[PDB]
Formats: sequence, C-alpha cells, structure tokens
Amino acid sequence: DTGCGELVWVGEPLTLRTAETITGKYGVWMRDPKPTYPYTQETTWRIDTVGTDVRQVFEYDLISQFMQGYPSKVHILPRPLESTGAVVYSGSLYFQGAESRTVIRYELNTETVKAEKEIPGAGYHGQFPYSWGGYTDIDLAVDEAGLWVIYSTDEAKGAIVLSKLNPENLELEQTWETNIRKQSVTNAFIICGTLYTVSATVNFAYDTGTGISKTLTIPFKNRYYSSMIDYNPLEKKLFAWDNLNMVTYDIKLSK
Ligand SMILES: [Ca+2]
Ligand code: NA
Repeated sequence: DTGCGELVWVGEPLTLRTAETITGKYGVWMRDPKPTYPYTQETTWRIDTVGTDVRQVFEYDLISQFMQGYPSKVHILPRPLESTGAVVYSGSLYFQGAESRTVIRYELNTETVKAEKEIPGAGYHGQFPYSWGGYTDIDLAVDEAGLWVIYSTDEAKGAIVLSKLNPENLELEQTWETNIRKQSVTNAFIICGTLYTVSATVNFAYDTGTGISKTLTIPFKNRYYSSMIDYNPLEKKLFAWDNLNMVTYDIKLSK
C-alpha cells in the first residue's frame, strides 16, 4: 500500500546528518512535499534554532550536499524565527516570528515575504510549548491535504487545537479542538488528516474527519528526546531532530 491510512508502525531512527555546533542542538530540517520549480523532491532545508536571532535557512539542492553539511544557498530571513515548528510547502517556508503568534510565508526561491497572519488566540513564547519547552507553542504541519497549524489557546485550556491554513494567505479554514494537553506530549504531526502525538510511544490520535480521539501505544524509538517531529506526506516518513541529529523514520500506514 502506497496511499493514505492509519499509522500502525514506526521504524528505527536513521541519522542523516549530525550538527557540529550547539547552535544546532535543536532545529528543524525538511523537504517540500509539493516542490515548486526549480526545487525538486531532493531539495532539503535546515535551520539551527538555538539562540535569539535565528535568521539563516540552509538550502541544499542535493541530498549529498545536505549529508556533508555544505549548503548550496543560505537564505537570510528578514525577521527572526522562533523554535522548531516551521515547514516548507509549495515553495514557501512557513515559520513563526520570534516572540509572536505571527506565521510568515516566505517564498524561498524569490526571497519574498508573501503573507503574515496572527494565529487567533494562540499561546506563544512559553505558554503552550511541547513538554521539553523550546518555545514550541506553534507547530506548522503539512499532510496530504496541505498546510495546518498545531497550537493551543486559553479557551482550550492548553489542549491541542489544530487549524487548516490557506497556504497562499494564511487564513484559518477550519479549526478542531482536541482533549490532549499540548504540554504533555513531546511533539505532534498530522498524517492523512489525523493528528498523532508522541509521549516513548505514539500515544494519541485525533481524526479530523470524524472528530474521534483514540489512545495508541505504538513504540517510538528516540535516537537520544526529539526537539522536532514532523511528517512528510510525499515520502510518507517522519522527520525529526534529536540532540544535534537530523533523523528520519520509516512508517507504515494501513487503509
Ligand atoms: Ca511537529
Ligand atoms: Na512543524
């Protein structure tokens, strides 16, 4: 099976690159599931996120360049970025502005800010982080249906809220409220419209198509806790960052 389904298994972490400074103890790395010319499914981006003025986005045309640590281009964001929640989708980096609830769409090839929007009511900067902290209040996500944001609000009393985002202008299209305390999980990601969390196990699922939540006990092996765990719907794999290590996981879905 190569299409959508429920997550039933996660493999062992594979380390693709280890960061060589403590600035990269935590970070985000990713590929675009809907690559826009001139990028391809091999293009990789990396951001080392320790510090207070994070602006450099490393871009690698080839996986070989990413694995040897030699960027083909460095983008300098026009404003500082917060935490590890950013994603790339359809040619744009979507990231959170430092010390804000603002999500910014930055078109990578043209180096152009295309949109900026507050996520209504979202906590930020240490209000509803994932368990380990890192100011991980706001976590963007891509699945087979496009762009989402994972956050919480005072209205939700710290439970995970997720919203589908319009990728062009960042407007919220639809919002769901779960019963999972965001501060109680290590990270979260969306696969085939279901939110999954990692405690280690994949321990909760919330299906946006039905509104039904499930407890799970799928083993999740950490290379060494993850500061970032995202899903790539083109590869159908998890991408993670664990103590300097940029890691990927095979998964199995069952329809
Ligand atoms: Ca995530
Ligand atoms: Na994310």
